Amino acid sequence: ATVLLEVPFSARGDRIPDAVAELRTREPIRKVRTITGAEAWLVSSYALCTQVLEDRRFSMKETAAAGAPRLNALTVPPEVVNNMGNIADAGLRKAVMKAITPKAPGLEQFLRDTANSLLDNLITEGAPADLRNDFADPLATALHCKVLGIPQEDGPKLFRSLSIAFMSSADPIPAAKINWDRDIEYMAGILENPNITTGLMGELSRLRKDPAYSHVSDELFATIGVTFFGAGVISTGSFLTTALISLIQRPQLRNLLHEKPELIPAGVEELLRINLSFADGLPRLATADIQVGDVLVRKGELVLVLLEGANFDPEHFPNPGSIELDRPNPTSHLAFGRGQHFCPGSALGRRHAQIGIEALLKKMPGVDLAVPIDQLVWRTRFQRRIPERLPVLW
Amino acid sequence: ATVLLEVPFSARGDRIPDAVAELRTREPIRKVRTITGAEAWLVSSYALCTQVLEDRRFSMKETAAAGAPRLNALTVPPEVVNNMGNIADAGLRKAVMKAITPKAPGLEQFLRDTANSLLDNLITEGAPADLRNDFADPLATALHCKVLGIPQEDGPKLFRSLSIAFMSSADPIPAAKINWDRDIEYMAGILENPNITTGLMGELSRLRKDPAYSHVSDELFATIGVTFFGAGVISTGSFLTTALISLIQRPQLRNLLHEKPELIPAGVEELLRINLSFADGLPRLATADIQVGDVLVRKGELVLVLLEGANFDPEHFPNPGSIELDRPNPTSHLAFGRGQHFCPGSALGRRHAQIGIEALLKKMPGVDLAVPIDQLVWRTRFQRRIPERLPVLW
Ligand code: HEM
Ligand code: HEM
Ligand SMILES: O=C1N[C@@H](Cc2ccc(O)cc2)C(=O)N[C@H]1Cc1ccccc1
Ligand SMILES: O=C1N[C@@H](Cc2ccc(O)cc2)C(=O)N[C@H]1Cc1ccccc1
Repeated sequence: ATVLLEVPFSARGDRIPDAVAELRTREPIRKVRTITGAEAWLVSSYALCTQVLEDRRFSMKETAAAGAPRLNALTVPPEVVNNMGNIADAGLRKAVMKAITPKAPGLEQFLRDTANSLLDNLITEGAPADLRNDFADPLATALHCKVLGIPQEDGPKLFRSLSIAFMSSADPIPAAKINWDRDIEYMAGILENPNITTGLMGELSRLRKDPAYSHVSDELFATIGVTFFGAGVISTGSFLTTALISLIQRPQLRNLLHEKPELIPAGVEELLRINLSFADGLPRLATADIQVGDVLVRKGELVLVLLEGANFDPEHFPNPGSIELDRPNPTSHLAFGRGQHFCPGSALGRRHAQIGIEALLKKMPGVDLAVPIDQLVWRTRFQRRIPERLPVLW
Repeated sequence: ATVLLEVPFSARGDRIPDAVAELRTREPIRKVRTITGAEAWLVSSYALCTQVLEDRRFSMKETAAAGAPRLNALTVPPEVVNNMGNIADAGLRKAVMKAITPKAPGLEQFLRDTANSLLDNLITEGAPADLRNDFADPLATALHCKVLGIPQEDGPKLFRSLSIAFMSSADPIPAAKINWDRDIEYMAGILENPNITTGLMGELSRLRKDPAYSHVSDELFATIGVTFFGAGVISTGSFLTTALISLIQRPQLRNLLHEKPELIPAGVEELLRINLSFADGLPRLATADIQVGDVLVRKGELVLVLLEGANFDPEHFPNPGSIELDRPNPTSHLAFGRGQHFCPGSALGRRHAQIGIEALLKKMPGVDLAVPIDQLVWRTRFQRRIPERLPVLW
C-alpha cells in the first residue's frame, strides 16, 4: 500500500525529475496531495495547462476562500491574492504598467552600471564569489529600488523579508505578518515623503492626491509598493540565479553568447523556457464543473498548473531539454504564465536577465562553478527553487 | 530489486529517523553505500560504536590512503587528516591544550559580554531575529578569534571559508583548495606578526623561535591555526544552533533552566547527548581483520561510527529521546567521540554552549520559533546538520 502522490517532487532547480515526463505521457491531469494534506489536480501537458490558465472559471482569487483546499498557507492578507484585480478596479493598471517598463530613460544604463560595479568588486576580492548573494540578488534589489523610486539604502532591509514572505508552508507563519505589517508601514511613509517623486511610488503618491483617485484606499497604495518590490525581486533574483547555473553548465552556449551578444535575447527566452524557478504549480480553484482531458474537475477543487510540465512538453517544444536559439515558437512558453494573470513585469524580468548575463560574460568569460554541482544547497518549502549560495570561479 | 542502503539518511537535525532504531535493533553493524559509491560498515549501537572508537587498528589516519573506500572527498591535504597526530609528534600537544581551555583569565567574561552584546542588538532591531547568523555563529567566531589571539575583525573573512571547507562531497572541491591556501597564508603572516602575542597563535609564534622546536615545520604551525579555527567554529556554532532548536521546542525545560540556571551544565550535557549536528558517521579504516558483532571487518574496509546510534541507544540511555537532568551516566555520551581521537576542545565547546544558553534565557525568556519548524532549510552534503537561518521571536 502506497499513499497518494505528493507534491512538490524535488526542490532541485538544476534538473527536471523523470516523473514529470512519465506523468505528462500517461496521466497529464492527475490527483496529488499538497503539503497541507489537501488533494489537488496536477496538470502537466502544454495543452491542458493552457486550457486551465485561459479559463477564468479556474479562479486565482477564489484560492483564498476560507475552507478551500490549499496548496500552502497564505503569507499575505486574503484580499491581496486578488492584488492585480484590486489595482485594475482602482483604475491603476495603466499607471503601474507604465512605471515598470524597462524602457524608462536611464534605467537600462543604471542596470548596466550596477551589474558592472557588482562584478568589478567580486573580481577585486578574488575567487570564489557567490553569484546569488553578491550579484543576482543585489542587482534585482537595486533595480526595484530604482523602479519604485525609493532609496537604494532601503533595499537590503526590504529584501530581508523575502526568505519568509515567499515560503511555501503547510501552516501560517507568524514572522510573515510581522514583516508584512512593518513593510506596509514603510511604504505608507514613502507615500507621505516629499523626497519621493520618481518611479512607481512617486507616481502612486501623486495619484493619491488626485481627485479622480480620492476614494482609493491608502491600504491599496502601500500594498502595491510592498507586493511589486517583493514579487519583482524574488522572481528576477531567482530566475537570474538559476539561469546562470544553466549557462555555466553549457560552455558551448556560453561561448556563442560571448562571441555574438546579439543572440542574448534569444538565449534568455530559452533560459526562461527551461527554468525551474517556480517550486509549485500555479494554483486555481474551480468555480464550476469543467472537463479537463479525462477528468471532470468539480466546483471547489484545487488545480495546480505545472509550468515545467508545459515548458518541457515535447509535443510543443521538440527536444525540450535542449536550448535551441532558432525555435519557431520561442516566446510561447509559460514562464510568465498565460491569460488573465500573465506577469505584468515580463519585459522588466527579460531585461534584468539580458543585462545581467551580458555583463557577466563580458567581465567573467571564464566563469565556472567552484564546487561540484551536487554541492549546491536547494532551498526547501519555498515558492521558488534557488541555491542558498552559488560559488563560482573565473 | 532495491539498491544497497545509502547514507546519510536525512540532513534534518530536528528529528532522528525511525530507521536508526530499526537498524540498531536488527543489524547494529551493516553494509551501506556512501555518496562516493563506496561500500562501508555502518555501526549504530553504543557497545559496537565504543568498540570501534577504542581500537586504534580502526585508523583515522589511514582513511586518507590513496585507493581507499571513501565516505567523502578530502577538503584538506591528506597529511592533515592526521592533524592531532602531527601536533603530538611535534611535541605541541600540551601547549595547544593549555591554549584552548575555557579557564583562561577573562575568557568566560569575554564570552558573557559578547553573548550579551549580540542579544542586545537583536532586541534593539526587533523580531524576527536569526539565531544562527546573528548569534550562535558570531559568538563562535568571536570566541575563536580570542582563543587564537587574532584580531576580531579578521573573524568574518576566515568564517566565509567554512560553508565549503566542511562540505561532505562525492568529488574534490576546487574552492576548498583556494580558501585553504589563502587561510594558510593568513596564518603564516600571523606567526610573523609582532602584534600577535596572546592566545594559541601567540604561543605557537614563540615556540616557533624556541630552539627545542627548531625543526618543526612552518607548514604545521600555520596548519594548527587554520584547523583549530575551522573545527572549533563549525562545531560550536552548529552545536549551539541545533541545541537552541531542541530547547525552544521544550518550553518546560526552558522554564526550568531559566528558573534554576545552575542546572544549565546538566542541561547542556543532555543537549550534547541528543544532538544531531554530525551529518555522517565518524570514518575509520580497518588495518587488520577484526570481529565487530556478527561481522568480520576485513583489512582495508571503511567503518562509519554513527554517533546518534550510540547516543540514542536505549540499552545505555533508557528513554533516550527524553532530556533527563538526573541520569547516572550523563557524560558517557559520544558527542565528543571516544578513544585516541577524543575532541581536544570539549571543555571549550561545553562552556561556549553553557554561556550562550545562559545569556539567551536571561535576555529572551520568551524565545520561540518565528516560523513552523518544518520551514527550517537544512544544509545538504555538509559535515554538519544545520538550518540555513534560525528565525525566532521573543
Ligand atoms: C523573470 C522574472 C519573472 C518571472 C519568471 C515571473 C513569473 C510570473 C508568473 C508565472 C506569474 C503568473 C502567476 C499565476 O498566474 O498564478 C506572475 C505574476 C505576477 N508577477 Fe511576475 N515574474 C517575473 C517578474 C516580475 C516582476 C519584475 C514583477 C514586478 C516588478 C512581477 C510581478 C508580478 C505580479 C504582481 C503578478 C500577479 C499578476 C496577476 O495576478 O494578474 N513579476 N509572474
Ligand atoms: C560542542 C562542540 C564540539 C563538538 C560537538 C565536537 C565534536 C568532535 C568529535 C565527535 C570529534 C571526534 C572525531 C573522530 O574521532 O573522528 C572531534 C575531534 C576534534 N575536534 Fe571537536 N568538537 C567540538 C568542539 C571543538 C573545538 C572548540 C575545537 C578546537 C577549538 C575542536 C577541534 C577538534 C579537533 C582538532 C579534533 C580532532 C581530534 C583528533 O584527531 O585526535 N572541536 N570533535
Ligand atoms: O498572492 C499574491 N500576492 C502578490 C505577490 C506577493 C506575494 C507575497 C508577498 O510577500 C509579496 C507579494 C500579488 O501581487 N499577486 C498574488 C499572486 C502572486 C504570488 C506570488 C508572486 C506573484 C504573484
Ligand atoms: O581531517 C581533519 N582535519 C582537521 C579538522 C579540519 C577539517 C577541515 C578544515 O577545513 C579545517 C579543519 C583536524 O584537525 N583533524 C582531522 C579530523 C577532523 C575533521 C573535522 C573536524 C574535526 C576533526
